[PDB]
Amino acid sequence: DSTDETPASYNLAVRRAAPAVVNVYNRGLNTNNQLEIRTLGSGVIMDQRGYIITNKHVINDADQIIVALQDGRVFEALLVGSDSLTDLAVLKINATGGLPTIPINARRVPHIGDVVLAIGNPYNLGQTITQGIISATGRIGLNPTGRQNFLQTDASINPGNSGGALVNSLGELMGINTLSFDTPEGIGFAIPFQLATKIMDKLIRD
Amino acid sequence: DSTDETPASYNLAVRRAAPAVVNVYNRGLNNQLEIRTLGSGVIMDQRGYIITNKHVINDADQIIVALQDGRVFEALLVGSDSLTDLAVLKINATGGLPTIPINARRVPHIGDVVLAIGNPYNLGQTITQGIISATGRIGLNPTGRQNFLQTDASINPGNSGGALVNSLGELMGINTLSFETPEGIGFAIPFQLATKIMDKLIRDG
Amino acid sequence: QFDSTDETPASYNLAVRRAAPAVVNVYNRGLNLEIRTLGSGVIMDQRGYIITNKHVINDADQIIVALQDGRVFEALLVGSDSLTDLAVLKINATGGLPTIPINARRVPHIGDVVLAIGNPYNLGQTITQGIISATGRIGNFLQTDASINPGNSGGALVNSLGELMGINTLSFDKSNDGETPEGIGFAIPFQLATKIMDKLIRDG
Repeated sequence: DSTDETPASYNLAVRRAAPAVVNVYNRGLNTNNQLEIRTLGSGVIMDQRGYIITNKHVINDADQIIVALQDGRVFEALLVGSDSLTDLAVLKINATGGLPTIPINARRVPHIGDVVLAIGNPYNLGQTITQGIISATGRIGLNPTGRQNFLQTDASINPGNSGGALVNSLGELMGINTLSFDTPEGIGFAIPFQLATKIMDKLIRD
Repeated sequence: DSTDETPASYNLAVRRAAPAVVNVYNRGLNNQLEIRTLGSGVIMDQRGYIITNKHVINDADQIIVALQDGRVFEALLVGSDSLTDLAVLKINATGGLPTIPINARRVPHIGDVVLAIGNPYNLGQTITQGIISATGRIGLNPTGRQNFLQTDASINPGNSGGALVNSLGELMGINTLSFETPEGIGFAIPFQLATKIMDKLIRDG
Repeated sequence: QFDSTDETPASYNLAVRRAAPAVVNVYNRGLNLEIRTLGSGVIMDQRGYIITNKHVINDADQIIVALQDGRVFEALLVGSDSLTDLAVLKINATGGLPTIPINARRVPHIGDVVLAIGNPYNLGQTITQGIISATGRIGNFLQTDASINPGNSGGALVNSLGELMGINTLSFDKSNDGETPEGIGFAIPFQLATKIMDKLIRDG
């Protein structure tokens, strides 16, 4: 009997990284004052100060930006500033009790073939974990993405996953999910965590 | 001279669980039998009781069950529950039956590797790999329920009533009809819930 | 938190480094000069023979093959098989080529982790991961839920050791109720593929 064996699992990665991936809500204003949900995506808490990376397209033209953590807290987020060049954006929240932060190993080098998990909020179903591998680590020549430094992955990505996290089996941030190529299957992209940290730092000081 | 490096494989879980997952066919009369809908099913014990999805065997004149070893039986409807979309069948076989491995003490964790086992598009038994994406929801959500297993192991029509197992072959849940163009978003009833439902059908009906 | 600095990430990078250098981008060019169709191919042996998709190279004026190391060659068509959708190309072997690892005594098992290697949508070589979903599919075929897209045809399906399991063909296309099938692709088993190649080489 298997009663004593151990099921293969990436649960250790989920427990390490998941608590820091938040649900981002873009609220508009209904014709018939009250606020409705225009768009929604994911986001990631980078440090204790309360900074959060997310997608620009998710927060554009937002009357109110709402951020929901997996522990049930809900904050209103301030727009720190977006990047027109890399499609990122940085939010800020004012929390009292301390925050969960995404693990970051600045010395880790993502390799093609590494198992990765996508973490986000597809179709507003609640936080979801999907599993894939890094399919590519940037491109040298000209290619359909127009950029040379995108991580590609086949971890399923859907509307709502944008601005969310892509971690490896250790729960270390590999990148930030963007958009999914659209009848394609298992083709998604992420901004490398190195580049994302630089863009954030810049948007924060500036 | 030739070394014994072995490739990563979830074949152990397949050899353990797969034999107990069956292709379920629903027959109709045109005055000659023919297939109307098909799906998957799971053999729960030696007596020959099988779990499948209710909608798969709705209004069926003859239910047929095909095992992976090539045996084919006629099955009898024992009961059905609309609330949980679960149905139970019964087959009478001479030899022994392959039963799905169950560990009532195992608890499904988010991130566990899982295999979906069923008969998609009637291609024969297919096995696809993914992980547990979620183990239910506390809040109100678009599925309308609070106890669905969500998995990103590919689920297609014909997978309903089939088995979601872990890397050990242990039943985690029963796959149900999955969810404009979503990718890697499927659902299953938790195995604990399913078993309880089945027992009620067998005796109560 | 915790220090994962010395922990090791689960990875199939060993398989990539072994098999990927031998999976090339195939381009069907036509006069108009331009690119008409494109797929993938696999370098089998040092003689410069490559397996690919019959539909990728059909009605081609100039077949081009592109290795990942930057080299680009002009391939000649050795012959194609009507029955199996496999085609064989031949390039200049001078200079040494990367070859796909082959273990002729390895038996694919249902549940084996496999990696597909090809050129989906001309994004550049892409690696996807799945498992052997089934064997001996007659419509012999390996089935796999390693994501396949247009461009993957004629590319490689290899296990975690990087050994060749089969050559990718097309996906499943039949929509039951106006829906899109997911994680269903097929591949000519590596045993059969080798025989087809040998026979096409021999018949040419």
